[PDB]
Amino acid sequence: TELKKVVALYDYMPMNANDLQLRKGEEYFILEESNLPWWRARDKNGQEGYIPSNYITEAEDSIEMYEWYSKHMTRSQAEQLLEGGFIVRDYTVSVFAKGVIRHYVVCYYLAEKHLFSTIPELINYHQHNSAGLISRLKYPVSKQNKNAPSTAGLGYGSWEIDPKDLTFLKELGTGQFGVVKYGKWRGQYDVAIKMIREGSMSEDEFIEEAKVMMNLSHEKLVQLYGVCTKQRPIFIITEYMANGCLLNYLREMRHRFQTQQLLEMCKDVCEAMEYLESKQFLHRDLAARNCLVNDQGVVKVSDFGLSRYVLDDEYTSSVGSKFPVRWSPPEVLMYSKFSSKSDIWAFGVLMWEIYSLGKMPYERFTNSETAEHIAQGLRLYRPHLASERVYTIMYSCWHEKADERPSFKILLSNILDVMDE
Amino acid sequence: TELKKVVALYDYMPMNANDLQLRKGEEYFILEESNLPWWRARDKNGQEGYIPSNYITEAEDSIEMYEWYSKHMTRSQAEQLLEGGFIVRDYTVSVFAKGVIRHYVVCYYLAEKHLFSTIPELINYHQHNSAGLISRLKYPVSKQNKNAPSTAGLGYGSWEIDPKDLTFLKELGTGQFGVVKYGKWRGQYDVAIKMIREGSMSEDEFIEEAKVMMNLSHEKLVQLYGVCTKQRPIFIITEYMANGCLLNYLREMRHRFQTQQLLEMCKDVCEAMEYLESKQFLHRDLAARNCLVNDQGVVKVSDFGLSRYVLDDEYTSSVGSKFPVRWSPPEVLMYSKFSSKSDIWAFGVLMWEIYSLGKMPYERFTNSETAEHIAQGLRLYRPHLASERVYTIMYSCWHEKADERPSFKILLSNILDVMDE
Ligand SMILES: [Au+]
Ligand SMILES: [Au+]
Ligand SMILES: [Au+]
Ligand SMILES: [Au+]
Repeated sequence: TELKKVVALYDYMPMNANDLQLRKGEEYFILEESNLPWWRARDKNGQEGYIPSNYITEAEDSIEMYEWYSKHMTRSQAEQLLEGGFIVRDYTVSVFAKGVIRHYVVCYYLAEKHLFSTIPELINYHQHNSAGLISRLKYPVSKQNKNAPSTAGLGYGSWEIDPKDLTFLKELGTGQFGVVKYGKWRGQYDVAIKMIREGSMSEDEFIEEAKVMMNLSHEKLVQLYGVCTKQRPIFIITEYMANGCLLNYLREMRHRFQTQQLLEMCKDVCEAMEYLESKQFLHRDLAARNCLVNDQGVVKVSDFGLSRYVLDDEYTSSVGSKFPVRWSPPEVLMYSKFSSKSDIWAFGVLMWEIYSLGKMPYERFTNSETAEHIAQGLRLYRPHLASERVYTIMYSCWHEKADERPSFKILLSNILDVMDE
Repeated sequence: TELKKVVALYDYMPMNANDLQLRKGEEYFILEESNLPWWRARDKNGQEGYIPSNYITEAEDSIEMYEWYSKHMTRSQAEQLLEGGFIVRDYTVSVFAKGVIRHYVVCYYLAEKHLFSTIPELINYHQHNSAGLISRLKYPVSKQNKNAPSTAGLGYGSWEIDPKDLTFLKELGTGQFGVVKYGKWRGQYDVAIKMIREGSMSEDEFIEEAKVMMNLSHEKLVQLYGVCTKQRPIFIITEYMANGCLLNYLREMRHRFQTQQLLEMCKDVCEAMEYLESKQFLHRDLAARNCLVNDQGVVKVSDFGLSRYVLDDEYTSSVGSKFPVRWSPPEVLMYSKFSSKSDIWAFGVLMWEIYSLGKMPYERFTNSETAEHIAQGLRLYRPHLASERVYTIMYSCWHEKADERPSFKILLSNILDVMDE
């Protein structure tokens, strides 16, 4: 069929009339191959004759041809011969530097790569050369709504909020302590203002401890901006969450999210609970009703610690008619022993709330019924939207022994893990 | 001591008179650090005030700052947002391509490298960018005396050599068969011309088998160019070796080489013996006296097979007074059984010759004495210039059992191995 092509490695002047002249670099076609050291070839012009089979290589870009390459010339010999002057040998690329020689083994690639000290250096490189990537880095992707974080206070050193700077724009809700209205502070920044009905809380004890809660800053943690004592009944001012509480969101705003966003809702809360855990600050009543959702769908936890200052015994007492029994572990129901682990238990139930899109935990049971059955070993079943792995996480929160339950550090790790899928 | 420097990740307008204005990208100096969410900072202008500690990063080029970076935005979310448009996330570089997204894990380096299909591609790349190498490839190293290989014949299809084309330039030596003169063929190419005294060889048998030896081409193999029958006594024409035989070179040309070049002398011969082995062609009398050295110090083997056609019984007979007893294994001395293994044995002795700079093997002993002692188990001691590893190689050639001796393939491998050091 087709003729085998070769390249002349060396010049060859014909020694007689049988010979064909070879010119280095030029290409020739074999008419007759053989174990013999002479082959019958054809010039690129059509001229024919015999050429030394050792003076030629095979068809595509072989190696003996180019400048550098030096077969089996030892490392020592290559060093004697050898800024940036190089050669390749049996592979290995040897280079002269300042005087010294650097050797790089070729396995086609060296072995190592560009060793950048920082990510920005890496990015700067591939913005100039694709060097192995699918395309040169050309355009960094945007974030239409960047949004700055929350400041621990509305300016430095201001717990007191002057209601002259508060414009009551819209009523939004009606929390357990009073009417939650929405407004701008100094007619610029959005702020949620929560009325506290008199008698609801022991103001003196609460407000003094709000000073601490002020200095609790975290991106997934509904920022407490301040309070006002002059205007009574009082008013705690907090970060504005445009989509209201998570429970109502899970139930009445289902068109606003996909089931693949649920795990992220858990992650958001978990990041927040890790923070409160690190500050050894117990939330005391973690539940979907106490998480809020902002304009961008981010879930943040609110009303953390707030139950310590509720005067209504029916909320505080573990035997009370409105106590969060359905979110409470056995140790809280039996001996009112709150701890990080009680928050973790609550989180498990909160995870369940999220994945059942806001269904009431143990909805068939009474609070005392739930208490008894939990204590026996009744655990919330897997919601349909929760995968085996996700359920394993929320279930771990419900271990009857407190110290055997994960930490929010651990849970956060586990959640980011399945998010990968 | 020195003030801690930071960069503003976001703008911050002062909300009151305690606050210091932050401008994204600009740098600020901390006067007071703290677990509190507000830090006391200093403008690059000297202005002071409090800034949100969450609005700033630490001193050197952190990460949240640049365009791309997106913290913990899952692979799926990054895909929805995302030719060559990119972002970096927790690391991983995600890139848009044509539409599809390619993900590269950053461990700072990706994981892989430029994957070239050929060495010439590799070299072409680093000639433009040093990309991790000590310097960009700039200048390929030279080879002053390149020199073309040997052609199996002086032109295609010419065993017969017309002595009218031969210019007898200089006498050189005086081989066992006759005077070796040096000359140019057609007053151009250098050629060695070896006179064959009449009666020395059985010409008819030899010359006919020289036709085969003609088509034995190898770079470390003294090329047999041709013969002439018309002029008698005859004349075999061969490749010209300017430095004569290796034995005399090892003894009288010691100023011309270093001991580090010895292993290369062995390698050269071994490459040649591998070739003759592959062509199942026995050398029959391998020894330093039968190797030649060219102008560039390269050692090549000559007179291969030639002993089959020597008429003098005292050379051929294993009991003869001039038989190569000192280079012969037991099986050759006892039963005249030549094979590849007999050549390997000879090579071992040749290695010894080289590393004792041409000393006579068993010089104290007579040929019959050597024969007896070899047969008992006397082996040549390690010469001082031979390392333990080199000696191990030449020693392997001397195993009393033939089939237990290495092949020239194996030996070649072993020699290139210690050459590395
Ligand atoms: Au107020
Ligand atoms: Au149930
Ligand atoms: Au002649
Ligand atoms: Au000895």
